[PDB]
Amino acid sequence: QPDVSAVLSAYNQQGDPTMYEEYYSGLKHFIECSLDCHRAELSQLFYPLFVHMYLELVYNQHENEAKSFFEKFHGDQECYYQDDLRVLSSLTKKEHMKGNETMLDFRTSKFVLRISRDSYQLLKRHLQEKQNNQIWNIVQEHLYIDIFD
Ligand SMILES: [Ca+2]
Repeated sequence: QPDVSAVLSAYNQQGDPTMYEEYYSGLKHFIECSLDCHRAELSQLFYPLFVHMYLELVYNQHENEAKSFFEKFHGDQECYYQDDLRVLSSLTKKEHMKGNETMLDFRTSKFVLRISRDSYQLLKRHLQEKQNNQIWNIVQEHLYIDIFD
């Protein structure tokens, strides 16, 4: 397991923080409008992407944006993540993350994700529609994700 500082290194490369809600809303609509088979697989992305993006906003001192992002998307996460989310919501400032062992519980790389190539194809295409979609960067650099036939 990585140390705290290694975990926090994951939240360095921020995107345009004013667009995070747009990116996540875009993904949500894309996933919800997919065929059942693709939607079932891709729905796995929701929680880890939400946690990473929120912490990215907080870590880069976009406190307003983080609060707003959390308020908009925490509600539709799986019911069994809502206890983890209450704890996540107490982390509102960069100060709260630094030197904090609880960050181990939210490390993006602990969420194992497996999807079909078909689903990946389609996801990749959606995420390349908008220029420098930050979710595409998180998928490339931080998600523990494998694709299969
Ligand atoms: Ca839980």
